Amino acid sequence: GVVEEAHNVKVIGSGEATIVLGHGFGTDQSVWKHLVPHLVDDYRVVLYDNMGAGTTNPDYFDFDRYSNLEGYSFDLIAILEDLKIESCIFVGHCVSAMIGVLASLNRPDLFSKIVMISASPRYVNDVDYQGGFEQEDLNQLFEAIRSNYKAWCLGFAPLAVGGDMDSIAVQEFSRTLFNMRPDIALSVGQTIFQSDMRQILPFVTVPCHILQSVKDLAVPVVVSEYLHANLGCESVVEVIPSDGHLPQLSSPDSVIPVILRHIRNDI
Repeated sequence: GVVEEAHNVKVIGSGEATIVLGHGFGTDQSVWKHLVPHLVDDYRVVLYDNMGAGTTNPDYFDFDRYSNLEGYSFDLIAILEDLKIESCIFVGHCVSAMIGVLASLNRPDLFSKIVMISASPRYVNDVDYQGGFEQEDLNQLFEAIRSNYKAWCLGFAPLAVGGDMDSIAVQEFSRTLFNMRPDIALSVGQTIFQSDMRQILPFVTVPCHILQSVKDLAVPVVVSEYLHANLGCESVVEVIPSDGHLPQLSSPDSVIPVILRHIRNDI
């Protein structure tokens, strides 16, 4: 149907046992390329793209619908309902971790477990919370996006990915970033970076696994500990000895075994 086409939905592999993978800002379902091979023999795997990703039709990007994360959560629930999925393990990268959380508040019955990669409920610092950014840092980022999008993409991609600046992963992310329509990239970047999910964390009821790189430009390690302390569900943290905000793409040898362990084993 239109929902499946519009979000480039793929369903692979075998099982009532179902894993659904949601990607982060600036990438698409291809971020999961090193994980999916190790899931398909044991799970039905669902991949999809967030509306506003470069692989999606910009005519479908509704600036009102996506002015908060709830719009994306409604898309996720829609996909699950369209595919007749009654329960899934949801793996959410970056903003998808919070999209999944929000979807789970509305429909906890649809999720057995959330596995978060590179998640944060809040990026902006305040006097009692370290998110990684001052508002002035974000203001400059948004102005660079507006002023020259390609320049911004080429500078941002090595910082977000980490590691060597000439890596295949840096090149890949630079390409997916620049694939976004500039106005959509700006709008979405503002929505994510200005989001605040902290206050709803006590209401979460689905168990969460909180994974991140020890070095992540957008996610100080204390954020993992904040999620663990404030989520209302059972949770566990594992900080990985990896660099980068898309570590399942750029450092798979160290990262994929950790993700698999948290998918395959319950708290």
